Order: sequence, then C-alpha cells, then structure tokens
Amino acid sequence: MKLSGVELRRVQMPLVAPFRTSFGTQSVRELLLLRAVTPAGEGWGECVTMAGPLYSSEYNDGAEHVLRHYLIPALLAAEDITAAKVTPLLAKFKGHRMAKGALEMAVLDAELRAHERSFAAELGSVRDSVPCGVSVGIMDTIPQLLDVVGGYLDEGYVRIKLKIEPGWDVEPVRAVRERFGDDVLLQVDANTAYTLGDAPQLARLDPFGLLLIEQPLEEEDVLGHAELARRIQTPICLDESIVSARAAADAIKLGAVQIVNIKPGRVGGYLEARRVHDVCAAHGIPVWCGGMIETGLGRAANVALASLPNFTLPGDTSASDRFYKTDITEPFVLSGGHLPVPTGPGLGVAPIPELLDEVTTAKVWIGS
Amino acid sequence: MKLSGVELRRVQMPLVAPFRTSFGTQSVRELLLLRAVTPAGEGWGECVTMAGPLYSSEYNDGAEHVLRHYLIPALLAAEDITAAKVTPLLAKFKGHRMAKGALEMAVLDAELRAHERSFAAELGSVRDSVPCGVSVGIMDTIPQLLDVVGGYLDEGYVRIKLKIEPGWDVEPVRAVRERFGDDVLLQVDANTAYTLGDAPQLARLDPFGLLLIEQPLEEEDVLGHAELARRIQTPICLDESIVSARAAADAIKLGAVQIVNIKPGRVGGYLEARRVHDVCAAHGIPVWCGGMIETGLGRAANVALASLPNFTLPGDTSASDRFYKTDITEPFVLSGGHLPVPTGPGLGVAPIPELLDEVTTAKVWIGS
Amino acid sequence: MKLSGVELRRVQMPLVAPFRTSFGTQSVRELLLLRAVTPAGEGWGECVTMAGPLYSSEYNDGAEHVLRHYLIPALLAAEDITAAKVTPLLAKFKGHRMAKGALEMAVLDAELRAHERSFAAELGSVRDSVPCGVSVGIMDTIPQLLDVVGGYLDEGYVRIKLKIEPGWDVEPVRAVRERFGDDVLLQVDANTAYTLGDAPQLARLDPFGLLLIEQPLEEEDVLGHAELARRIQTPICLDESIVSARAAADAIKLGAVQIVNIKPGRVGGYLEARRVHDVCAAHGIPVWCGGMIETGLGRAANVALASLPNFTLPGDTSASDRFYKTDITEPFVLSGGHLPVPTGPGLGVAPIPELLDEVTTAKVWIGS
Amino acid sequence: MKLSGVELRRVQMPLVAPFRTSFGTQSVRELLLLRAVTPAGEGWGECVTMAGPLYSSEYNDGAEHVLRHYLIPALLAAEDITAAKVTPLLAKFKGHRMAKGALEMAVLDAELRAHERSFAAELGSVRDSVPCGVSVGIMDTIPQLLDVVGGYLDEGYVRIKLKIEPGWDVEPVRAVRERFGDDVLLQVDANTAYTLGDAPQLARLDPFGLLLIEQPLEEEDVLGHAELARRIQTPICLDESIVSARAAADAIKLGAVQIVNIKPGRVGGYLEARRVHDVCAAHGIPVWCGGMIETGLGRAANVALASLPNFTLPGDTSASDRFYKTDITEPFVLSGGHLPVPTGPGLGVAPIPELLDEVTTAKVWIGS
Ligand SMILES: CSCC[C@H](NC(C)=O)C(=O)O
Ligand SMILES: CSCC[C@H](NC(C)=O)C(=O)O
Ligand SMILES: CSCC[C@H](NC(C)=O)C(=O)O
Ligand SMILES: CSCC[C@H](NC(C)=O)C(=O)O
Ligand SMILES: [Mg+2]
Ligand SMILES: [Mg+2]
Ligand SMILES: [Mg+2]
Ligand SMILES: [Mg+2]
Repeated sequence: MKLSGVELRRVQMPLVAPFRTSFGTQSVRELLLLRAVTPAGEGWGECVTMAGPLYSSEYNDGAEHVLRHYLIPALLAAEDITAAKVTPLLAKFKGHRMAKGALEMAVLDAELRAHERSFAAELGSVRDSVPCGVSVGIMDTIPQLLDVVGGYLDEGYVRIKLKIEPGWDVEPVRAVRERFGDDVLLQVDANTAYTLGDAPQLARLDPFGLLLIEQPLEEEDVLGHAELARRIQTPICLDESIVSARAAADAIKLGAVQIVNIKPGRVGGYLEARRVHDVCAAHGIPVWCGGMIETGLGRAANVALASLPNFTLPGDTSASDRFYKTDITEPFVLSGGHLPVPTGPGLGVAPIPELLDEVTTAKVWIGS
Repeated sequence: MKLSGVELRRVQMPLVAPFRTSFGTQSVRELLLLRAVTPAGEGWGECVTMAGPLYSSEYNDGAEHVLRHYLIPALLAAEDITAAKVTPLLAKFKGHRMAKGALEMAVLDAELRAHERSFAAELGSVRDSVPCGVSVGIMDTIPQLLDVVGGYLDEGYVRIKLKIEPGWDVEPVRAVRERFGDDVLLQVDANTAYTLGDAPQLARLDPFGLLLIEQPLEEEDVLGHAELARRIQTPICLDESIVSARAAADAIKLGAVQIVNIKPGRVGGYLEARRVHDVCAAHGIPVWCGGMIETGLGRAANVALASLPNFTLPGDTSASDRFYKTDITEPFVLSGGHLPVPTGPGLGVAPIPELLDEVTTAKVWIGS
Repeated sequence: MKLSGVELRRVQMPLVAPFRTSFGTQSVRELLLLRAVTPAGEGWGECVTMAGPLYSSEYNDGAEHVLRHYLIPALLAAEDITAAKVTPLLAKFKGHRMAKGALEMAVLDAELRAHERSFAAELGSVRDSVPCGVSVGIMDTIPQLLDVVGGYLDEGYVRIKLKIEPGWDVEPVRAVRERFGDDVLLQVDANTAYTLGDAPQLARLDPFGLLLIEQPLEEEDVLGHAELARRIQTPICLDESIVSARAAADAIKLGAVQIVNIKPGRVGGYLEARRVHDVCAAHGIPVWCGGMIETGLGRAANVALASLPNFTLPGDTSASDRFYKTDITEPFVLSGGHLPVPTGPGLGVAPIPELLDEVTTAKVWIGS
Repeated sequence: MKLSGVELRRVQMPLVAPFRTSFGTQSVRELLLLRAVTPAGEGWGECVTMAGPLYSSEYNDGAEHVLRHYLIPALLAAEDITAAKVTPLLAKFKGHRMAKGALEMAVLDAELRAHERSFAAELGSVRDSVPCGVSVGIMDTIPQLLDVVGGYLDEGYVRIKLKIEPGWDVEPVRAVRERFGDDVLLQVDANTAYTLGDAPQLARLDPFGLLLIEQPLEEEDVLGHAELARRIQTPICLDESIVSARAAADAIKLGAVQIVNIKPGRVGGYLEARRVHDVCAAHGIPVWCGGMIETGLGRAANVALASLPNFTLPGDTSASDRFYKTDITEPFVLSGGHLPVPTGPGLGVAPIPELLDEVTTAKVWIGS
C-alpha cells in the first residue's frame, strides 16, 4: 500500500432518544469519518471522539486537528504502508489514541479489502454471531426507566446495562431487580462518577447480584479500584482506564480489575484491541465489547472483534435502531439477541453515499 | 475453507555437522511435514518434534499418530475451517502442541495464500529483515569450540549461543569471552540440564556478561527458576517452560523469567506464538525467536514471526546452510547478519519437489 | 533383578453402565497391561491411559508405542534393575508418566513378590482396610441421578463424588443435598471444565457444604486455582494438575490447593505417589486416592496406597462390580463401606487367566 | 512381625582423637544400642544420644528410661509390628526422637532382614557408593588445624567441614582457604553458637566461598535464620532445627534454609529421614547426610541413606577409622573418597560380638 490521501468528514446523526450519562446528555451525535485512499481502493475509518472532552481528553475538533496536521501527513510521507506499520509511524506523537485508531482502521479496512479479507478473519473470529446487550441511560424517573428496560428486554436484548450517577445508583437497580427479576443480566456504569470515599454507597449494591460495575472511579485511579474492589462485592470492570494492553496488564496485576471492557478506539485501534483481548485472556480476565454509539461502520468492526474467543460476555453492540433511525450503512438487526458477523472484505459494510451525504456537514481532502 | 485432506510426509535430512545438546548428539534430522489440501489450494506445515522425546514428550511417531487419528480427522469433520478455529476445534485433545501447531501451520499457509497474504503480514511484521544469531553445540574440545565460534563469527552471525551442560559451562564460556572478546553477544542454553542445587556453579557464569541463561532447570520448575534468578546474575530465559501465552504470563508474574524464547511449535502454533509475543510485550519482557532445526518451511515462518515488534533479540534463525547443505526450499542466506523476511503469500516459500522427494521417506493421505 | 522382557497386552472390558464425564461418555474400557518377566518371577502393571487424549495427553496407543520403543527396551538394556532405578533409567524420556507408572508397577510387583512383600508393606501402610466412596457420573436427568446416588448409598458407599460440567453443577447438587440430606459426604469433579471466569457459578455451590471441588480449571492453571480459591468457599482439590510431588509442593506453596487427589499413574508410579503423599502430609494437606476405572490389578495396589497414613478421606476405590461385571482378578467387595488391603506379596492379587484371555485383544513380546 | 523383646546395651568407645565442638570436648563416645528380638531374627539399632543433654535435650540415660518404660513396652503390647507402625504406636509419647529413631531402626533392620531386603533397597538407593567428607573439630591452634585438614585431605576426603565458635570462625577459615586453596569443598558448623546479633561477624565469612553455614543459631530460631540468610552470603544449612519433614517444609517456606542436613536419629528414624529428603527434593533443597559419631551400625544405615537421589552433597559419613580404632562391625573404608553401600539384607552389617562385648558396659532384657 501507498497512501494517496484521506478524506475527513464530519457527520451529525440525531439520536432516536437522548442518551444521558454521568458526564451529561446526548441528543445528537457528531462523528468524524475517514476515507482512506490508496491506488488500489478505499478504506473507511470512524472516530469515537465526541464534541467535547467529557469522557476523555479527546474531542472531535482536536482529533481533526491532529489527524490533519500530524497523523495523516505522517502516513502519507511513508513509502510503504501497513496497518501494522501505522503504529510505529505515528509513535512519535504522544497520545491521541482515538484519532490514531480511526486512521488505523481506515487503512486496515483498505488493506483487508485489498486481500479480500474481513475484519473478522484478521482479528481471529471464532463465532458468526454475537450476543448483544444494551446500555440504558440515566432516567428522570423510575418508571420511565423500568418501561425502557422492559422495552429493550422485549426486543430480545440479552443483557441490561445501567448508567449510574450518584443519585441514580441503588434505587434504579433495586427497581429493575425487583420488577424484572433476578435472572436478568444486569450491570452498571459510573463513567468515573464516584470516589473511593463513596465505597459504602457502592457496597450498597452488593445485594443485587450485578455482574460488574464499570469504571466507578476516575481513569487514573487504578490503585483506588483495586482498593474499592476490596470493599465491595460487585466485580470491578474498567473502561476509560484501559487505554492499552499494558494498562490492562498493569491493572490486572494490581488487582484493580476482574473483567475488561474493550473499546477499540480508546485503546487506539482494532489492532491493539486484539492484544488487550489476548493479554486479558492470558490472565483469565474476561472481556467484552464496549460501544461508542457508532455508525454502522464501527458497529461492524466491533461486531467482528466481539466474536473473538475471550469475549465471553455480551457487548454494547446494540442494533442500529437503538440510536439511529437511519444508519449510513445497511443497518444492524437484532436476531435472537444476536448480530451477525459481517462476511465481506474489510469491514464488510460501506456507507450509502446518499445517506452519508445527508448527514455530512463538512469535508476535506488530505493529499500530499 | 473446508478441509479436503492432509498428506503426511516423513523426511530425513542429514546434518551438515553433528549437533550436540544436553540431551544428545544429532547427525540426521527426521521431520514430519504436512500438506493441507483445500478447495483453495495447498498449505504446508512443519512439525518440530524429533525422533525421540528428549526435548519434550513429543516425538515424531507420536505426533503422526495423533495427527492421523485424532486431529486431522476432527478438522476434516468440521464444516468451516479457519486457521483460527483450529484451536477450539482440537481443544478436546489434551496436549500435543507440536502436532497441533504443524497442522494449524498448514491450514494457515493455505489460507494466507488464498487471500494472497504473507505470514509476516498476518503476524504483524514491522521489519523487512532480521538479525540472526547462531546456536553453537557442545564441543569435544575448547579449541574445536573456538574455531567454530570463530567460523560463525566470520559468516557475520550477530550473537553466539552456547549449548551448555554440567561439565561444559564456565570454561567454554571463559574461553570464548577470552578469544572473541567482551563485545560479542553471548548467551548460553542448558536445555534443563541443571538443578537449583547447581545455582552456585551457575553463579560462576556471572562474570562473563552473558545475555541470558536458557532453561537452566526442568520444564515444570518455574518457581525454581524464580528462585534460581535470585541466586544468579545471568538473566533467566525460558524455553521449554513457555508452552503458552498463559505459561508466559504466569512465569512472568512469578519472576521466573526475564526474556522469553518463542518457539511456535512448542507453544502450539504461530498464532499462539503471536500471543506470547504480545503478552510478554505488555509485561516488558523481550522475546526472541527460537529454532528447531527446521527446513526452509519452518525457517520461513520463523523469520516472519521474528520480524514482529517485540523480538528485540537475535533469534536462532540461522542460514539454511548452517544445518543443511541442500534445503528443500529456496535457501536462507545471511546478508550482513540478517535474513530477509519472505514477501509471497503464505510462507513465502515452498518445497522443490524434486528436492523434497529425495528426502521423503514416507507419505500418506488423510482424507475423509 | 534382571529384565527378561515384557508382555504387552491389550484389554477391553465392557462397563457395567456407561460412564459420563465432562470429557464424554464411556461404555467400554480399553486398557493396557504389562507382564514383567524376570528370571525369578512375573510382575503385573496396569496403565490408566484411555482410548484417547481426553483426560490427559496420554492415550493407549501412545503409551504402548513409548513403552515398546523407548521404555521397555531401556530397561532390558540395564544390567541390574530395581523398581527404584526405573525412574532414573527412564528419565531421559520426557513425560509419559502414565506409561512410566505402569511399568514401574510391573517391576515393583515382581520385586516385591520376590522379597515376599506386599505393595502395602513397602508403601508403609498403617491400616488394614479403607473407606470407599464412589464416583457418580453425569446423568441424563435429576431423578436418574438421585436413584443412582441412593442406589449407591445403600450398597454402603462412604462418600459421594459428582462429576460436574457447565449445565450440571448446582442443581444436581442442590438435589442430592436436599434428598439425601446434609450429612452425606459430598464433593464434585469438574474434570477441568470451568474457567476462572466461571467462579461466580461455582460460587453458587458455596452453600451445599461440599468437601471439595476437584479440578475446576485446566491442568496448567495453578495460579488460576489459587485465585479461584479466593473467590469460592468450596475448598479446592487438584487431580490433573498434580503430576508430581514437586507439582504438589508448588501448588500448595502457591495457595492453589487444600486437598490432593492422588493418582499413581498420573504421577508416574506408586513410588512417586508415595512421595506426593509425604509431601502433602508435611504441609498439612490431606490426600485421597483417585481411581482410573482400573482392573483388580490396579485396584489392588491402590487399596494398598490408600492405606497410608495421610489418606484421610475416602478414595475412589469402589468395588469391582461398580464398573465391571467380571474382573480379571478376584473382585473387590465392599464390606461395610471398606475394602481390604491385600496380604500376599507384591500386588497381592493376580489375574484369573481364564478371565484375562477372555478379554485380551492383543499381545506382544518385548524381549532382548 | 511380633516383637519378642529388646536388649538394651550400653557401649563406650574411646575416640581416636578428642573431638571439640561449640558444646564441649569429647574423649570417649557412650552409646546406646538395641537388639530387637523377633521370632524370625533380630534387628539392630543405634541411638545418637550422648552422655549429657548438650546438642539437644536428649541424653543417653533419659533415652534408656523412656525406651525401657515407655517405648519398648508400647511396641511389645502391639499384636502386629511393622517399622511403619512403630510411629503411630509411639505417637502418644511426646518427643524423644532419637530414642524412637534407634528403636525403629532396630525393628526395621529385622523386618528387612526377614524379606532379605537392604536398608538401601527400602530407602530407594540409586547409587552404589557415596562421596564422603569429613567433620574437622575445633583445634587449639591454627597449625594444628591445618595439619589435620591436609591430613584428612590426603586420605581422600572430598569435602571439609570446620567446627566454629565465636573466636573460632574467620581465622581458621581464612587459614584453610589460604593454605589448601579455593577449590576445596569447605563448609562450617556453629552448632548453635551464634546469635542474629552476630550476623556481622558471620557476614565476615562471605568472602571465603563456603558451601554453607550449618546451624548458626539456636534450634528454635527459624525466623532468625531467615533474617540471617538476608544479612549473609553464605548459604544457610540447618541441622538441629530440622526435627521433621514438617519442620523442613516450614523452614524452607520461610526462607530459613537452602540446604538441609539429614540426621536420621534427630528426625525420629530412617523413615522420617527419607521423608525429609523427599520434602526437600520437592522444594529443590539439596540434602546431605549428617553423622553423630556412630559405630558401623549407624554408619551403615546412613551410607544407605546417603545413596538417595537428593543427597547432592558429601555426607559426614567419614570412614570408621576417623573416630574409632576398632569398630564393632566390619569397618568402613574410604575408596577414593567413597564408601560402598552395604548389599546384605537389613543393615547389611552386624556387630562382631567379640568386639561388641569388649566395649559393652551394661545390658538389659525387655520382654513381656
Ligand atoms: C458515549 S458514552 C460511552 C460510554 C459507554 N456507553 C454506551 C452504552 O455506549 C460505555 O462506557 O460502554
Ligand atoms: C532440539 S534443539 C533445541 C535447542 C534450540 N537450539 C537450536 C538452534 O537447535 C534452542 O534451544 O533454541
Ligand atoms: C476416566 S476419568 C477419571 C477421573 C476420576 N474419576 C473416577 C471415579 O475414576 C477422577 O476423580 O478424576
Ligand atoms: C558431635 S557431632 C554434632 C554436630 C555434627 N558434627 C559431626 C562430625 O557429627 C554435625 O553438625 O553434623
Ligand atoms: Mg463505560
Ligand atoms: Mg532452548
Ligand atoms: Mg478428577
Ligand atoms: Mg551440626
């Protein structure tokens, strides 16, 4: 491969239903898409960044900037390009994992299509379909919340995940467990909302039989999680914290994590994500696929990933309709609480031009 | 893919020069080669077992049997096959890593060729050539040993590794450091010949500035290695003990190893081997490619693997001629202490039929 | 002694009722038998290997090959032979414990009968009988199980073992505890069937008061068990993982075991079995005899071992008729939950020829 | 068997040359012998206790007593008697290991002699000869010492042990290293003479390259030895502290010992001794036979013992003439630093009555 250039697209997609988290509400999804361009064909990449630096320090406009001025250029400059080589090529730039992962993807997509290979084959899928769960937002009311869960539960979702915030913890759970029963697959997500000093509160959930608690404390607070793990019964699961395989190895080493949520862009690439999977696996730590409310592009790479062997817990790989009415690709449709792993070269999906143009807000071409 | 069958060959290659280890003297190499047949095309796999069970429990005749009666059959009996599904497919059978790795190899090649991909591309190479060291056996005399060293040193080999054994330790090493200097890459390999009680004697090599000592103790003695490490200055490197990515992680966690020698057949396959690479890498453990006196087939696969990012040490990927006068494939030729990584699909190499047939002793077809 | 040769015999013995494990079901029992020939007399040995590598990497055909080609001949070669010297004579060959164990036994039996001493004598017995429990397969139904359990309880079986498997854990347990009570000697066996990631479900068994969980995880996952052991209540027991006294020690050392199932063949001989016993003892770890569905031959020397001092828990030494209608020896009959330790020299029992020949499929001589 | 009775003798052998320890000068050796009297044949036993309670609380007369009144009787009362059973039989009695040791020994001998078995055979010997070193007492002068040593060195002794005491440490060492060279197997023996507070002085030996320091501190000070092992280069050897297999296990687990000195009587028998060996082995702890200035009666058994596998270091099994001018059995002669392992049943040696009666100072029957 030889990099000809990339096309940076901004994309706005209205959410079907506002999505509330510890960091706020989301009614509309701005994304960043990349179209890799090589002499042979095209490759698409999606960036998980958001408008503002709320989940992380990375935001859309900042991603754009680095990609433009630093990353992309860097790659164009290179004689021979390999997805694998991207890393080494961009190594000199500290951070910007999400952005670097977006780029990698685009390239990899192209690389794979060129060899007629799906993301799944590369990654090492062992399945064809994958159990899906769903992430439910914070509510304003308990019934509003219960109705919703009942909603998703009916659709066939296999697991229920609750966004928590101090103020929306125990109760919400107390509620779902009560209503829906104890056999449901429930788990919660703080997105960093708590402090070690909130332990008791969190210990308040021990009773509820959760599978895990996701990132109760800040991203840098590994030890703290380790400590927290000590004071509570609900299993710790890290997200934000896991920005790499080595991070995972360290957190596991320290006892700060028992289950790992994998988010490909957070870790800087689907490639790195495979390693993380592999590392955890070696340590006996279970992984599951996380989600960034992506279009059908990332959704598709994620489904492929999620079919790896250590993903022994359902992922946030919901169907397309959970967030979008109209997906830029062929939508993802839940079939028996499952999604099928794409079969075509590369992602195994592509944007429906028409669709894409409808939701595009900007564009740009980065060529040498 | 769908497996059509596998041909089993028995090869018998003469050794340029007898090869002495802590387990015994070797003049002729007996191999087991596999040709996996698929709708798509053939694939080649090489098994590292040997005549007897001296390095491990695995031996040629045994691998053959297991292959023939359990493993091949089980794959044949699957609907879809992928190199990656081979593992789960053969998981019901305990052990036989070497045999498994051969088969996966054959599969993988055949699969890679189809997608017109190279082992190296698949594995994640970031290098186009690799530093090669040389494994120097046990000599009858020191002079003899010194000449040989001198010889290899001239061919341009980058590092020297000396087979050791009780009665062939500190001298042979003192002498080589003597002659050749302090600036040479020197390391040693006991092939499990020592005991913890021997620490004192091994402590004797402290002064020579070796890079590592390879498998001082028995295969199952990890804790011993962690202890042993506390007794010597020479860093520990494990070979026989690393039978998996999990083995690796365990040993690392226990402080039993500081550098890992990856051997694909020993760990059940190239795929597993990548995982080890990745695990180590995440724990800051350097790896380096092992060698089992393979033909160009296995040599090729190894060069590819050895071009991965964490192989920060010269491996035992010497030139073909180091062992064999006539290799059944294009020969591997040292260019400035390096060997070039193959570019073609799959192994990037294949057997020269007329050559292969010469060395072939037995063949069999394993189909449905 | 002086080894004159060995008679390999193949034996098929239909099961009294199909025996289902996490690794599959078993209606018949192929076995390997060895008749050790000395200028003085005969010796018998039994190999625990099965048809295929489902419990371990060892299998009947595999053991025969190694015995034939490597092991037996290595002993015949030796000038003077002691059961004790067997080890060091066969040391060059890696692994192959089950086989190595049978041979030893074969040898031992001869050597003893020659000193007019019983296995029990040599091993260091302290009892005259031993309490027997029984291994209870995986059933088709719960009732089916229950009958069976009850059935055994009445025969007089001292303790109950329940083979478990994901999908056959808690319930089958919940049942026996419920129906049969709380004062029954209950323990399970997951023949490696779980994963650390399954802890929670295994945690689900805390309440039943089981004596122990036998081998929840893979053979190689010792640190896993130690971790596991920190997540459940049910004490851990290892079988597969314990291949030697050294293995024992390490496990213990690591906090991955509290009770040890002793399987002489597994560990490579009755002699090593003794050693394990003593090692476990020294660490305050209780042991108990494991069974490998043996003939009266194996069953006899096991009853002998089961009589050592640290065997402080009922072993799997069920009466002959629990599996076999007709034994090649004089049956082992349960007299009030116990079995009598043999009194003759060597094993104490011999094959009832007429009975052998009736169930012997192959035969071979291995002389000079 | 059936114990018919025990004849207790007192013996008094005049040392060749006074032997000085950190506990006192020795001119004559006063032992306790035992004649097990069975229906079949008789057995010999030899107690390592000394005249007074100096090495340990046990002493000749205390021994007699307990034997006579407690021990002997216990066994006679028993219907069935096997050396193995002696231990359970004498359990109720707290301590007196040397005494139980001597007794067991007597029984064992008889038992073995009745199966026509050797001590060796039973214990599991693998060698036929053992490597002997010597125990060099505290001299009055340096030159004196040096002479002796060279004295012993010339006879063919393989390793040198130097008794030490505050004031007899470094110097004496400095002297033998100086004069005799560095490639001498040198080791010391403080017989409990130091304290943790003397670490610095003992650290003073670091330089000499000793194989070990035997029992630097008190019997009960395990943890102190572990601490000590932290403050010194010289590897810690325990003697007095090793009263059992368990104790070995524990001391090792705590890092208080790296080499273990085996004294059969000190541990309560030969059986136990074997176990300690086994234990140590399983933990990669080398062992070596310890001597208590014994006749050709203890000497024999030991020699057998010393032929076990884990006896990786030269024992204190000096030739008969190192202490005694005229042994009560066939003397033991150094053959190239070695001492042949006795081939006859039981100890393989007996006391020459003429010789015996000469040294005996008393006698006594103990029957029913
Ligand atoms: C843009 S919010 C990201 C946080 C995310 N929630 C979901 C359901 O996508 C998670 O932690 O899995
Ligand atoms: C059965 S040989 C195994 C030892 C091998 N060296 C070479 C190149 O032979 C290695 O230890 O890397
Ligand atoms: C043939 S599988 C053997 C496993 C054995 N059970 C019995 C009852 O023999 C055990 O407890 O592991
Ligand atoms: C009176 S000897 C006691 C201590 C003893 N020395 C010898 C030579 O027997 C030893 O440490 O083995
Ligand atoms: Mg999250
Ligand atoms: Mg090696
Ligand atoms: Mg079991
Ligand atoms: Mg001493």
